[PDB]
Amino acid sequence: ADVQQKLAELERQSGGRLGVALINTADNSQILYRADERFAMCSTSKVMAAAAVLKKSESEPNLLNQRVEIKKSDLVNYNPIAEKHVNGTMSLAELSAAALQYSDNVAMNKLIAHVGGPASVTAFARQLGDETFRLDRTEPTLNTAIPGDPRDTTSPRAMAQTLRNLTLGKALGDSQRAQLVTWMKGNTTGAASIQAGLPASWVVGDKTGSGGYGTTNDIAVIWPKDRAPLILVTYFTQPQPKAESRRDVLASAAKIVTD
Repeated sequence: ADVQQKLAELERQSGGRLGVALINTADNSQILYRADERFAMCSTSKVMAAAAVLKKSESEPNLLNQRVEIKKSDLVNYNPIAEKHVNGTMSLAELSAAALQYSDNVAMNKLIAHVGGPASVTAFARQLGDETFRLDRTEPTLNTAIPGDPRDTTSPRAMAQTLRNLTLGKALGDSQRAQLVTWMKGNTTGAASIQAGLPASWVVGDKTGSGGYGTTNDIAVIWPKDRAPLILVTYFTQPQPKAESRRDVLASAAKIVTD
């Protein structure tokens, strides 16, 4: 399924292409909708960049305190935090939090550069057992989200499995996993997306993304009241280049799959 039918109806009503992966860790069950198709990740890829820096810090303890200069030349399209720090430095921890909690695109680029570019982020994903994830480009061009373009895409299934590994599994050390979960729980950008489709009492750590073709994304680790945690990936993209974002569609998907 009944849930499948409802997701299909939502997708049809919405006029776009919807990809959903829910992992219920209570019974290791999955709800999948277009879960093996590729979707542009947009800013949801920031989780993998931050995770790659956190993994690095397991062998370089002082790494998150390392200072990175922010210059005017670094500014891109959306720099809500970095623009306050031009001509100064931010720590890698501060950059990670900015990327994850405010979707700062300078912060993302600094994380990408630190670990050695998009192919290094991708190689990190491969190390985790994710052979689907691919980060090709830096900010801001990784958000073009052109249909049929595999650059900077992943599938809902792969991203849910990987997100499970990062936040609930052992991909990262204890301290690094906690830090990632803490950052994602402090996200400021997700209240209208998956969270808006869940009960108020549930706890969510998520990363949103949006981009060209009205791409509207959210990936979340969810702690329902008195239940085992869930992983939910909701990817949505639309046919028209200038389509508007549809965060409501992600909230609706979230409600359908958690009902």
